[PDB]
Amino acid sequence: DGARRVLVINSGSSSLKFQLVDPESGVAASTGIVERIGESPVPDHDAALRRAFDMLAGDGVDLNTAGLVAVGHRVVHGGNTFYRPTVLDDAVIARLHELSELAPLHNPPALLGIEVARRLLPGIAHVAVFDTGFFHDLPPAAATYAIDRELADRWQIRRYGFHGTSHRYVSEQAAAFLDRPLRGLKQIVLHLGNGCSASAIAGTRPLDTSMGLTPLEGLVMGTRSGDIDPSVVSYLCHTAGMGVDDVESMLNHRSGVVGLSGVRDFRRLRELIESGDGAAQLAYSVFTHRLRKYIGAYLAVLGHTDVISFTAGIGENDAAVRRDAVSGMEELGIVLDERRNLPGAKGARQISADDSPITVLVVPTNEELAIARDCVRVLGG
Amino acid sequence: DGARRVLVINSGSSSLKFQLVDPESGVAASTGIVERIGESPVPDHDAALRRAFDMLAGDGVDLNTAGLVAVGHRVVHGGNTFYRPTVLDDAVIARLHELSELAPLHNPPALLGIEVARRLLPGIAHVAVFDTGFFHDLPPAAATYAIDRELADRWQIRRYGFHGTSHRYVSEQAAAFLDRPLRGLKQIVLHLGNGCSASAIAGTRPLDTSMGLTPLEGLVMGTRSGDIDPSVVSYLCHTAGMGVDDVESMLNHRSGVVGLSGVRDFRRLRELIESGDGAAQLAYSVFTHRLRKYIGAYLAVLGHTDVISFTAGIGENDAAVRRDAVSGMEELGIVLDERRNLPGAKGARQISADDSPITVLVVPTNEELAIARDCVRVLGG
Ligand SMILES: [Mn+2]
Ligand SMILES: [Mn+2]
Repeated sequence: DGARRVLVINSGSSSLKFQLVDPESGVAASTGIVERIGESPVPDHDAALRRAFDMLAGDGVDLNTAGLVAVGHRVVHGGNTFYRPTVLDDAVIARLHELSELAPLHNPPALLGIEVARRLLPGIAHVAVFDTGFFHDLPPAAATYAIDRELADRWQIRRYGFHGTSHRYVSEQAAAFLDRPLRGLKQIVLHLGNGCSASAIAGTRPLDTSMGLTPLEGLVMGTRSGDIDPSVVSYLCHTAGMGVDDVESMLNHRSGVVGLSGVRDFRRLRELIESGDGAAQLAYSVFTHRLRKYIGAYLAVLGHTDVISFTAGIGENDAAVRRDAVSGMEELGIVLDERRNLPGAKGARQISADDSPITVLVVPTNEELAIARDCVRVLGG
Repeated sequence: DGARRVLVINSGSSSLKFQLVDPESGVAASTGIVERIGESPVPDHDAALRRAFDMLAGDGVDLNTAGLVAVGHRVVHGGNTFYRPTVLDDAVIARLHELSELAPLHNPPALLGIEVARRLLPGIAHVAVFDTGFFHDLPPAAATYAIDRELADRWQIRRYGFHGTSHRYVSEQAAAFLDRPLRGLKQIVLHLGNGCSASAIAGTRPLDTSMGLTPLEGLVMGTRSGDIDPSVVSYLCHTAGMGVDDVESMLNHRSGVVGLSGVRDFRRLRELIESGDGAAQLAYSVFTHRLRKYIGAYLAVLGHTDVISFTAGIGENDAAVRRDAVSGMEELGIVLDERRNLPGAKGARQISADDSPITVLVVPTNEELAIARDCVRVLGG
């Protein structure tokens, strides 16, 4: 057809995800992942993108015949410098390198992705979309940690927040599903995927969110601790023969659900629980307790809440998680309906009972589509 | 009279507080503080207790003529080893020394207090009461952090919780004020003093509390950060030329309200706010936002909440804090009455409106009295 398309890239430490997608229709011509980078047949990100071109081809796509208008790059951390979708050039990239102590785990891979893509696809505009952007204007009372002001301002320490593309997109789609204007709505979004984060949103403006300086803070996640006394770092440095980097690494990769149960995948977790694994049930109960607290905390932040929406891989599919996250909260205005909450369902949908004072939905997220539409917009429309 | 009395000691790094108190009547024959220890006329804790005997004398007390039956010692951290009031001897003390990496800031001073007191008052039983004790049996889902299980179990890492004496005592006094059995009540207690912590309590059993491995976690406090991404430690070690101990120290002493405003005392803070100090208003708003979240989180933990009680130096006296902590929560069941919430009031009292689905009280805490009654009990009654 005469349809235009964006190639959306999510470049991680050892993986590269891509989707070629039509921003007007939302259809994805092709999608895939290149894994096990630099361990194996794909030693670097240059090979990974070349390998992705093969995958696109053997899947029937020809990039010249496809209406390619831009390349979107997911960058986790924009600091206080980049919050809007940003057209990439050499100067911008130099400024991005200044963010790498704020995001030493998550940002450097995205920048490798950008270098490779701009070289192998120099014919088209490249755009960065930042996971922190939606949250740049959090209220000061929520964005500011209670630490020494001088040091916080000097090293740009604040609650940045992440999954900003998902939280924003889901908040818009919840408004659309309810057929009510976004500007008049107060809502909570629960993005429960590999990373897990919650947000409280009034109209178009977020009021709070669970991730922090980095994507470690907040909810229990697949491999991340979420909330824990920062004293654990000093404690382990003093007792367990660990340096600060060993502790940070453990909190990011050996914690969360995998730290408590030995698995990171929630389907695997449910199998373990059903076979009587005590550690798996504990891990699930720790996850669920943390999640319930954040829902409560955000009902209090908002004061009035119209809708709570579950999203991402767990939120979209795990009926038990959703049941256990809001059970016993009838007196707080939340009532779930068992039929509406059934597993295997697709599409934006109501899972609350009809008379629930607060509406509860599942609203599938589509970060790639939202990033494709951001790219299209910033390039003149 | 024929009245018996306990000398309750709270020994800190640079201070020693004491109160001589009648456990049956609750009257305090004498109370005071010895300050600026080892900086000055009182270089060590041996001098501080001798100096406290002077203070007791010049205030009209004679310890032999006073009915002294025990000495109570406040110990912050009991780990997993001590949770009930514990009669002190040399063996117990040896085991307490094993807790000093869990509590390097708070415990060592208490142990100096114990050594001095047992030497200068060898005629009577000495008892330790632990700030962690009330929380020893938190549910596993609340007590367990989502980190590597092996390492957590090896180094005894869990949510311990503190102000346990206050939370328990206030929960009992709230039941007494409402004339309803404790066992049937679900409640939240907000101990807002120098340290600040919240608890959620079902009957006689706590379900969660805001302090953690150490007294740093949770609410914003006078000089403590409360909740912050643990990544801040690694971040500052990598950027700001700080070691892990410098960061820990900053979070404990140069953070909270003093970190954001330059003052730690809430009366001073209110003066600054009233004169138009922007930093003081920000500090207050950060404190208040954190507090509102914990109230919300704990309403969700409990599912049904009968009563919320404010206590300690701020909770008992700062009407603005209490107003701002629960305003705009009518839809969550909380309605405050302006007349009932007036400053300067004394005694256990209702601050909610009559028709508030959830009752809100101020319930003055008396940790010394509760510790005196614990000492009396464990020594045969
Ligand atoms: Mn995703
Ligand atoms: Mn106190």
